[PDB]
Amino acid sequence: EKQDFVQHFSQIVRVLTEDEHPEIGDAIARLKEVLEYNAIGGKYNRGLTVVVAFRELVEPRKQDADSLQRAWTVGWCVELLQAFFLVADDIMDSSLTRRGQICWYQKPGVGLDAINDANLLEACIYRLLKLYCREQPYYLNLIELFLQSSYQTEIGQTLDLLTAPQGNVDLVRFTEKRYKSIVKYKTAFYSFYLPIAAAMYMAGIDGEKEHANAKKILLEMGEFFQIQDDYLDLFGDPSVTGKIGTDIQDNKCSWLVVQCLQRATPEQYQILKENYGQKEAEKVARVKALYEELDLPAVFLQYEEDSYSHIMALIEQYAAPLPPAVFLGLARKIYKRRK
Amino acid sequence: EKQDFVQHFSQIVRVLTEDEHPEIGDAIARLKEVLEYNAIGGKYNRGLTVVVAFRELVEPRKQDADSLQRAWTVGWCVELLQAFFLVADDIMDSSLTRRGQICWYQKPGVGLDAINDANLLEACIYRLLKLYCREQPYYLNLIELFLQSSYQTEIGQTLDLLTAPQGNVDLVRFTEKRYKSIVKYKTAFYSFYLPIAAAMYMAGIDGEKEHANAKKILLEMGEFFQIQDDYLDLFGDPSVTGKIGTDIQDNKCSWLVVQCLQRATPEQYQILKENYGQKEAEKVARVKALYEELDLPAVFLQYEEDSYSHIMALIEQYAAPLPPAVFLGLARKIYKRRK
Ligand SMILES: O=P(O)(O)C(O)(Cn1ccnc1)P(=O)(O)O
Ligand SMILES: O=P(O)(O)C(O)(Cn1ccnc1)P(=O)(O)O
Ligand SMILES: C=C(C)CCOP(=O)(O)OP(=O)(O)O
Ligand SMILES: C=C(C)CCOP(=O)(O)OP(=O)(O)O
Ligand SMILES: [Mg+2]
Ligand SMILES: [Mg+2]
Ligand SMILES: [Mg+2]
Ligand SMILES: [Mg+2]
Ligand SMILES: [Mg+2]
Ligand SMILES: [Mg+2]
Repeated sequence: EKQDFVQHFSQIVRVLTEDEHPEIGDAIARLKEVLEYNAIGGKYNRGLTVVVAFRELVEPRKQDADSLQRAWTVGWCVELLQAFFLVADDIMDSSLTRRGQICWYQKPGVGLDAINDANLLEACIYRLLKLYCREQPYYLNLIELFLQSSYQTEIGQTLDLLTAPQGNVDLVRFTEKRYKSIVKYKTAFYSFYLPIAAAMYMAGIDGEKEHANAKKILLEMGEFFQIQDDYLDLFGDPSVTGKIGTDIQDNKCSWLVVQCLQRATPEQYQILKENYGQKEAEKVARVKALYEELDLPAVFLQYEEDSYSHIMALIEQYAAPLPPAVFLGLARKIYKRRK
Repeated sequence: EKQDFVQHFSQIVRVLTEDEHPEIGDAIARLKEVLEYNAIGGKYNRGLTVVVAFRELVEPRKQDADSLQRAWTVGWCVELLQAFFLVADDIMDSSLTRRGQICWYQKPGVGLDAINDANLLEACIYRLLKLYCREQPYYLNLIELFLQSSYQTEIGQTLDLLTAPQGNVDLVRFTEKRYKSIVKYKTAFYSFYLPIAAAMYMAGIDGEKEHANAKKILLEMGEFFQIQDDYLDLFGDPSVTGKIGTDIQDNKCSWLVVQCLQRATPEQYQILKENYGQKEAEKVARVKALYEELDLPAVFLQYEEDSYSHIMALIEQYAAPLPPAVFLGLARKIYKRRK
C-alpha cells in the first residue's frame, strides 16, 4: 500500500512543477526542493488513510483510474498540510531534527525563509484540489474541510504556545481539562478526522450524523496519538522517532507534566517549578528523574491500554453504517507505536 | 469613506471572537490582540478599493444593507491577507517597525510565535467568507481568487528571498527582467488585482476578457507601487512611512540597485560589490552615496511620471465596459505618495 502511495509523489511534484512561466523557474525549483525535504520521510498514516478508506467505501466497479488518482492526490494533500505545519512547528519549538534529518529551517542557507516555504506547501493543497477535483460534486466540501482543519489546528497551536511561555513558570495551567482542549484542536482534527472525512466526501457521504459519528471516534483517537507523542518526546529513541525532544525545555503542557502534577507532593511540585521550562540540561535531567521516580512510564502504559479499549468501544458504537475496518486499520496502526 | 470602512472592524472582531467553546477562550483572546495590532494602522487602500469599486459597479437599488455588509467584510478579508503577509515578511526581512510601531515579532513575549499568528490571520479570511457569502453565487469564485492570490504572492516572495541571499554576492541577478517578475508575483496580484476582482465577482462580473482586462491595468499599477515602495525604503521618512528600511542590508533586488547597475562604471560596480548586502552601517551609507551620486532620485521621479502616463493610457484602452473612475481612484491615490 505504502509503496504505491509513496510512488505517486513524483506525479504530484511533476504537476506542481509543470507550472513552467519560465520567469518563476527558480521559485519552482525551490518549491520542488521544499516538497522533497519536507513531505517525504514520515509514516504517511494520514495520506494512506485517505486511500485505504476510499477503497473501502467505494464499490470497486466505480474505482476507475481517474478516481483512484484523485484519492492518491487528496492523500498527498493531507501529507502537505502536515508538512506545512511541521516546518512551522519546528521553528516555534526550536527543534533540531525531523524524520531523521535536520529540521529544514536549520539547514544552512534556509533559516527563517522556511516560513514562506511552509505557506507555499499549504497553497499546493488548493492547487492540487483545483487541478484534480474541480469538476467533482465534492469539490467545495473538500476545500471547506481543508480550510476548517487548518483553522482548528492554528487555534490549538495558539493554545499550545500560550500555555508554554519561554521565561515564565506556568504549572498552574497544566491541567487535564486544558491538555484535552489543546490536543483536540492542535492534533485530532487534522491527523484523524480530516483524512477519513476527505474520503467520505469523495464516496458521496456528507450526512451530518455520519460525519459527527466518525468525529466521535477519530477525535478520541487523536487525543491518544498526541499522548503517545508526548511520551516519545522524553522516553523515545531519537534514532527511531527521527526527532530530538524539546517539551520540558519549551515549557510545554505535555501529558507527562499534567500527570506529574496530579501525583506530586508539594516538595515534588517545587522540584518541577525550579527545573521545568528551561534549557539547562541538568534541570531537564532532574525533571525526567522525577518522572521515572513517579512511575509515569507505567502510568502511560496503563492509560494506553484503557484508552485503546474505550476507542474500540466507540467503534462498536459509532462505526455503522461504515465498515469497522476503516477505523480498526488506523487504530491498530498507531497502537503500541515507538515511532 | 475610510472612517466608515475602518469602523466595521469591531464587527469583524466580534464575529471571529463570538466563536466562544469557552475552552479555546485564551486562543481567541490571543487572536483578538493579533487582529488589532496587525490589521490596523495602514492606509487601507486594498479594503477600501473593494468597497468603492463595489458601489461603483452595483446599481444603488441593489445595494441593500446585507450586500454592503458583505462588501465591507470582503474588504477586510483583503486587509487580513495583507496582515498575514506583512507579519511573516517582517520576520524574514529582519525588520524593526511596521505602521509606526515595532513589528509584532519583536514584541517582547511574541517572538517566532508570530508565525502561527500570521497563519491564523489567513484562516480568518475563509471564516469570514463562509459566514457572510456562503449562500452567494460568487462564493467559490471569491475562495479560489483569495487562494490563487496567496499562492502567487508566495511564489513572488520565494523569488524575492532566493535572489537576496544573506552572506552571498548576487549583483548578477539584479536585472530589470528579474525585478519585473518578482514584483508581478509578490505585490501586483494581491494588492491591485485581487481587490477589484473581488468586487467584480460580487457585482456578477466573471467574464474572462473582463478579468484579463482589469488585470492588464492593475498588474502594471502593482509594478509601479512596488517601485515606489523600494524608493521609500531608502529615501523615505520612517516617521512618515512608519517603517525602517532594510533592502540594502538584506541584499534585495530593489528597483534602485537594478537601476544603479545599468548606469554604473566598472569601479562603481565594485563599490556596490564590496558594500551591498551587509549589515555594516558605513557600507550601507556608501551605497546610498553611490545612489545619490548617480541621481537615482531624479531617475525615479522621471520613471514615476512616465509610468503614470502609460497607466492612464492602459485605462483608456482596457477600462471599458467598467467606469474609468474605478481605476482612476486607485491610481490617483498612490501617485506621488511619500507613505
Ligand atoms: O509535540 P508537538 O505538538 O509539537 C508535535 O507532535 C507536532 N504537532 C504539531 C501539531 N500537532 C502536533 P512534534 O512532536 O512533531 O513537534
Ligand atoms: O519591500 P517588501 O517587498 O518587503 C514590502 O513592500 C512588503 N511586501 C510583501 C510582499 N510584497 C511587498 P515592505 O516594504 O513592507 O517590507
Ligand atoms: C501530530 C503529531 C504527533 C505530529 C507528528 O505526526 P506523525 O507522528 O504522523 O509524523 P510523520 O509520520 O508525518 O513523520
Ligand atoms: C506591497 C507593499 C508595498 C507592502 C505595503 O503595502 P501598503 O504600503 O499598502 O501598506 P499598508 O497601508 O497596508 O500599511
Ligand atoms: Mg509544537
Ligand atoms: Mg513541536
Ligand atoms: Mg511532540
Ligand atoms: Mg520583503
Ligand atoms: Mg519586507
Ligand atoms: Mg519595501
